[PDB]
Amino acid sequence: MQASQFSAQVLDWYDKYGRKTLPWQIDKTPYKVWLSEVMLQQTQVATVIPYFERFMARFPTVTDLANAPLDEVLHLWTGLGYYARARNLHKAAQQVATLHGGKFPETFEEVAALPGVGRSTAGAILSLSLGKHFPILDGNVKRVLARCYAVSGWPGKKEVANKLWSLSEQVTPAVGVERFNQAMMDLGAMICTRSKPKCSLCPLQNGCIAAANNSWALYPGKKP
Ligand code: SF4
Repeated sequence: MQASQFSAQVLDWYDKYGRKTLPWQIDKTPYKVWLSEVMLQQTQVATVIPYFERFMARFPTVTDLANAPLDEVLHLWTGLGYYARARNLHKAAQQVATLHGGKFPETFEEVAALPGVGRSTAGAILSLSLGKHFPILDGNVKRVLARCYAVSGWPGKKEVANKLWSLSEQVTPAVGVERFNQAMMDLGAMICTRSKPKCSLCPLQNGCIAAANNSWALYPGKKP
């Protein structure tokens, strides 16, 4: 599928069916988007929402989080699992307070330099909170792109990852980047699921190679 067609069909779908009322989407800021992205990395949205609201009430700014004792952060994290995420969250808040005067940095390299924040999470923070023109590539996005364009191979292999990052850059637009990047996460989470994807509900079904061949189980590739 032509990349400009891909982007328009996804945005039209988002306009009518997309999620726009999660707490981190109202009055968005870099701090709220970063916090939600770290919580969502390994945890489902319904479990995260009460933790996100408790963290924003106790720590209204990144400086408040930075100045708090680590044990308090770990106590509030209890139940989210994967506590290396919380240790890195506190260190990244301290780096923003120390290097950036308590205001989130706005360049890709300074955001990716935060502990716990990789290439996709950095692009997510800058695109969703500030409109900057970066793509994302989490597991939801990998699945949609690898099925639509029939990208086989394991994404843990550098050459396969490079191909998926280039495809994501190509289909991600500048106008509407915040809507498109959330829409791709919504599609992978609710429609293009790991088992038995709901192709009849998908705005890419008219050009997707996996749908044409009933071959979604091949994409993305698994580890050998
Ligand atoms: S048509 Fe089916 S396999 Fe293709 S991107 Fe949509 S849900 Fe995934």
